Amino acid sequence: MNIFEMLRIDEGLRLKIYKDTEGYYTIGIGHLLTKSPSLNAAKSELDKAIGRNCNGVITKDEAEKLFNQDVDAAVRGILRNAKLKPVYDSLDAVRRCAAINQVFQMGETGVAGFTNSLRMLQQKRWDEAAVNLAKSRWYNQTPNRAKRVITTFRTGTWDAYK
Ligand SMILES: [Cl-]
Ligand SMILES: [Cl-]
Repeated sequence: MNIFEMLRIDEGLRLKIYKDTEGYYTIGIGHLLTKSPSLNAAKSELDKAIGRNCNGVITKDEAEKLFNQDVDAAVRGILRNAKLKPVYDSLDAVRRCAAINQVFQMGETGVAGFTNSLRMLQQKRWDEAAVNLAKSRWYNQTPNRAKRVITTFRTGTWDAYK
């Protein structure tokens, strides 16, 4: 298992514009296009990202290409955050995949206000972090996914991904 396979499992793959669980236009492998409710802004954004007139549809390759850049951006985002970097660098490789997944899903922003859990993960208080993390809108809105990421942080293994 690796980050791509884990996220490809959590986000799925769709080649036609779609609305995510928050109702926002997305495409590919969880690639958020825009928060606006105008399908047209969404398509403009898509064309701009891909580099061609897509008409709301892309290829697998284009999808994978956007996914590559998004994983990259997520990690770089972590590395550049002063509150995140130190935590991330303290974790083992499996758990680092769990950190990337959260940031890919919620942004550097979302994740940066999990201060208490961050502290707990840094101190390697797994079970404690796990209970804390569940006390969140993230877990209540997308519990099956949140459960899988939380178990990954708690155990350091890929068992939730079986
Ligand atoms: Cl792009
Ligand atoms: Cl879910």
